[PDB]
Amino acid sequence: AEVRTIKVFTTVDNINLHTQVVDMSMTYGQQFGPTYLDGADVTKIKPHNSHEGKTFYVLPNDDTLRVEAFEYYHTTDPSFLGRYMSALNHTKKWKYPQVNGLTSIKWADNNCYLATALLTLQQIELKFNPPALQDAYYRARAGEAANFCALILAYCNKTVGELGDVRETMSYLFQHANLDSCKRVLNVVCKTCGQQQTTLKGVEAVMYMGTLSYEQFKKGVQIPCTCGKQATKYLVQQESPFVMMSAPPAQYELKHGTFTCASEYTGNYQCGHYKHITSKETLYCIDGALLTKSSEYKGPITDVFYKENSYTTTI
Ligand SMILES: COc1cc(C(=O)Nc2ccc(S(=O)(=O)N3CCCC3)cc2)cc(C2CCN(C)CC2)c1
Ligand SMILES: COc1cc(C(=O)Nc2ccc(S(=O)(=O)N3CCCC3)cc2)cc(C2CCN(C)CC2)c1
Ligand SMILES: COc1cc(C(=O)Nc2ccc(S(=O)(=O)N3CCCC3)cc2)cc(C2CCN(C)CC2)c1
Ligand SMILES: [Cl-]
Ligand SMILES: [Cl-]
Ligand code: NA
Ligand SMILES: [Zn+2]
Repeated sequence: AEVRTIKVFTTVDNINLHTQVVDMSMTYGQQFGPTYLDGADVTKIKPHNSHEGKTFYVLPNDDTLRVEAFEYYHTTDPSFLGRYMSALNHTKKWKYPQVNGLTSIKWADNNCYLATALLTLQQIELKFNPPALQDAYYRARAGEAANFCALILAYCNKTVGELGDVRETMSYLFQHANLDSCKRVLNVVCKTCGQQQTTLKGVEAVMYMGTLSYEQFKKGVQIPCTCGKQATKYLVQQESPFVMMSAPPAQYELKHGTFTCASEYTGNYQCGHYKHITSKETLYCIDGALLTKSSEYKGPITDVFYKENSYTTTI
């Protein structure tokens, strides 16, 4: 005939908390659809006295929740919260040790790519546009990176345990970063075809694929031209607080004081292991929870990050 109730809050953003009177004879699922209590799926659980006043995540299935989700995450996909909460149930059980002053991740579920990306973000000037990434990145820097890692996986449409790529991950994250004032001018000189200047803005201005060396990029890299000859491409001008230089993994020497940090990738095309190298008073190799130092480093490098502000060529 009737039922005892308690009050809970529902949310999509953990900023707007919506009061609900819940029926203790029904599951959360029967009342809200998919329901989460800090990452755990409580869809098939009934309300208990200890739930009173707690905050539960639900999917944005009305105009109020869609707008709160859009404003906080910058996403229009209602399955986003599903992917976030699913990932969060795993990432909350990972460990985030401080290693050489940075939040790292102890190895689990092929998360070596996320560890190296997390370590990279803490050493380059990058501000996120979605309030969700601002809030979770701040917590990650203080050593609580579970929410941040879960958000990265949701934004990249990757599940816990999927193999990942640092370059691919940084590329998705950069789309959600404020890079509008980033600018790159390239010149391409071909003996036959002549000169062509190109101006790039945003992500295209901070990422390059084909050489690991910022110095080589400034001096000139050879690339095929449509005449069938090789042309030379060189960086004329750079306005950005960092650049990311990427290439297929190859044996490469990293020299102390000449870069910020780098990603090493050992193994093969379809599986392998990432490590992070950082240039401090010496070269530190961070491998999840593990730390080794050396004055020199040679290894298979895929990505090198360099600090920048303003560069103009003298060529
Ligand atoms: C009582 O039954 C409901 C069901 C759902 C639902 O979204 N179901 C649903 C299942 C699987 C999936 S899923 O498999 O696609 N996946 C996406 C992420 C997590 C699960 C998505 C949605 C939602 C409601 C609420 C609708 C709004 N009012 C105000 C409150 C009730 C009631
Ligand atoms: C609480 O204040 C509101 C916020 C938004 C919103 O969509 N905000 C919002 C921000 C950034 C972004 S964004 O960063 O993802 N980006 C994508 C395209 C343009 C901006 C998207 C959405 C919408 C409303 C409603 C007020 C009354 N209703 C009937 C109409 C809308 C209220
Ligand atoms: C182990 O040997 C590797 C070789 C390559 C390669 O050349 N990939 C590759 C991608 C796009 C492009 S491209 O689309 O950007 N474009 C540029 C020139 C040709 C196509 C070019 C090359 C890539 C990998 C990665 C495989 C797994 N990830 C996690 C890390 C390393 C490993
Ligand atoms: Cl930020
Ligand atoms: Cl640097
Ligand atoms: Na940073
Ligand atoms: Zn040419």
